[PDB]
Amino acid sequence: MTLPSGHPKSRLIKKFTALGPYIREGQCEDNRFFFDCLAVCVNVKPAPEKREFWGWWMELEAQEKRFTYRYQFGLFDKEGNWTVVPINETEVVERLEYTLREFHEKLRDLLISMELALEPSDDFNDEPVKLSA
Repeated sequence: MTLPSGHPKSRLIKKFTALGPYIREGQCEDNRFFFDCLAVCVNVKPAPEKREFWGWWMELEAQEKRFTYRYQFGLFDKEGNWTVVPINETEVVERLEYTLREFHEKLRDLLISMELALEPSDDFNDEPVKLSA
């Protein structure tokens, strides 16, 4: 299943794998790359699979001759379904803000290897998250 970007989905998935965990490549009507990152677990007393974990998903859309991503926060359930919930304990929210930037740092390097244009998220209007909170 190749993407409209022009590049092979086999190479993109394999390459993106070097920026984190194994990407879930399969069949889907929409052409987007969604990754599940784990920052901090909700609880520790109970089991891991029995509890959910915190982590913002990164969904980017490969353009014609460039790449673009966006910042989207949420939660990584065990069912692998879309679930948006509030972040408890500011201590954790701070961890996401840090990893958020570091995520783009490694993502930029990869795109640089393919010489793909990079741009900010249209959802942002000169109002980046407070990294120094």
